[PDB]
Amino acid sequence: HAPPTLWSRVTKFGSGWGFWVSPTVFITTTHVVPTGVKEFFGEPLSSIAIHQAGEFTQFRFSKKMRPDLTGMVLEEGCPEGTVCSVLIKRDSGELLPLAVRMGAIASMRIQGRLVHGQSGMLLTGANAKGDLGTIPGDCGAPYVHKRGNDWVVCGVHAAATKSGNTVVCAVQA
Ligand SMILES: *[C@@H](O)[C@@H]1CCC(=O)NCCn2cc(nn2)C[C@H](NC(=O)OCc2ccccc2)C(=O)N[C@@H](CC2CCCCC2)C(=O)N1
Repeated sequence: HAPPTLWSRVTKFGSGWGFWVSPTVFITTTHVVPTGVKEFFGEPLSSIAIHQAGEFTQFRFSKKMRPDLTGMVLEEGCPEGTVCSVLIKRDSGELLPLAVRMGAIASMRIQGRLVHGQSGMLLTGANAKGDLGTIPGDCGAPYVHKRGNDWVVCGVHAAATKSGNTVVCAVQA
């Protein structure tokens, strides 16, 4: 199970969520980012290094924003067949992890936008029956997996079919 400190990195952002990889690095899905703003988390644009492509957005803040956190490994997707957890939070603070089996990393077009991403299949047998990943507010949620005693983040939720049975996370190139 993703531990409490890992969930504490999942942060409401724009029209979805993002995730603190370290005290200075925040990741999210590009389409959830607010536009026309002068700051993120109170920090001026001039103090943030932005790197975004293919629906993956990274912010690197000049100041330590979340010094409570260790830096963890961010990878460009994961090996095919990895089971990830998508760390979906809801507005109440309820935690709703979504288990997904990952498939190929590829560049694909979704609603006319380039997504550099990794597809995956919802695991019906590892999830409670109910709309995880299939509402706009769930985009940006991180895809994580445990490697040894360490958690790795490898993408951010970007897309899913109507049913939610097939998902895509954006990945950092
Ligand atoms: C977070 O903003 C959204 C999470 C997905 C979601 O809520 N899905 C349920 C509703 N829905 C959306 C779509 N269809 N149903 C459109 C699109 N999904 C899609 O194209 O699936 C087919 C598919 C094709 C190839 C590979 C995998 C699946 C989708 O999810 N769109 C996405 C917004 C776009 C915005 C512009 C950049 C890329 C994502 C979305 O609704 N995400």
